[PDB]
This record gives sequence, structure tokens and C-alpha cells, in this order.
Amino acid sequence: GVQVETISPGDGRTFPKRGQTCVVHYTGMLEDGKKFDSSRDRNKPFKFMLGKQEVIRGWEEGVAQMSVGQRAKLTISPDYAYGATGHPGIIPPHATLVFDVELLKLE
Ligand SMILES: CC[C@@H]1/C=C(\C)[C@@H](O)[C@H](C)C[C@H](OC)[C@H]2O[C@@](O)(C(=O)C(=O)N3CCCC[C@H]3C(=O)O[C@H](/C(C)=C/[C@@H]3CC[C@@H](O)[C@H](OC)C3)[C@H](C)[C@@H](O)CC1=O)[C@H](C)C[C@@H]2OC
Repeated sequence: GVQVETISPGDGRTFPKRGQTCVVHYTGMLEDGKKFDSSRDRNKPFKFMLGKQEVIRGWEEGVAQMSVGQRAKLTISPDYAYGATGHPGIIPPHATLVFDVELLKLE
């Protein structure tokens, strides 16, 4: 599944609902620590809509647990990420992933 470990607290009140757009910054790394992506390096917040099957299960369920302003470490088992398939040339098969995610606002 997905573990959510808080880095910095959010408001504890405003949680994303199905049909709302989450605006986040994130960094993604493999379990061994190798960074593979960062919206911060891209200098553009990442947007996705909850309930629209847009993101890996670990995100769909992990970000749902966050409130606006919260920064958290999401540790995600391969089955809640890219599984045995992986993501060609980025995510190897059977990868546990770690995301640093900050929920900036809802739209
Ligand atoms: C068509 C291009 C389209 C690309 C964009 C909109 C880009 O602008 C984004 C900024 C994405 C990044 O582009 C540089 C890049 O992000 C990663 O690096 C990454 O950090 C990641 O893991 N993310 C992104 C942040 C949210 C969680 C997760 C994800 O869920 O991503 C989603 C994802 C890949 C879902 C799979 C869909 C197929 C299912 O079969 C599989 O089911 C297991 C899940 C992603 C947002 C898709 O909805 C949309 C796209 O892929 C991926 C390793 C590879 C991906 O590039 C492709």
C-alpha cells in the first residue's frame, strides 16, 4: 500500500475530494535513493484530479490523506506503483518508490 509520513503539517481541515484538482510539488526516488523526477526541478507544480485514475494508487490514496499545506513522504509498494511492469527505462520492475509531496492547494 502507501505509507504517509508527515514532514511538515497541513491545516488538518482541507482534504482533497473526488473531482477536485490537487496542485502539488513532488520529488520521486527509488528505494535505493536514486532520484528520477522533481516538479521543483521542472519549475512547475503538478496537477491531477482525484478520482480520475490519473495517478498510481499510492498517490491516489496517499494524497487523499493529506491536507492543504502538508508535506509528506509517501513510501509506495510496487503494487501501488508500477509493479512487475515498471516504467520503461525510468522505473525498474519491482520498485518500491519514495515521493516527497507537498499539497499546495486545491482547484
Ligand atoms: C502520457 C504522458 C503523461 C505525462 C505527464 C502528464 C507529465 O507532464 C507528468 C509530469 C509525468 C512525468 O513526466 C515527466 C513522469 O512522472 C514520473 O517520473 C513520476 O514521477 C510519477 O511516477 N508520477 C508523476 C507524479 C504523480 C504520480 C506518478 C504518476 O502516477 O504519473 C502518471 C502515470 C505515469 C501513470 C501511469 C499511467 C499508465 C498506468 O498503466 C500506470 O499504472 C501502473 C500509471 C502520469 C502523471 C500520467 O497520468 C500522465 C502521463 O504519463 C513517471 C515515472 C513517468 C512520467 O512520465 C510519463
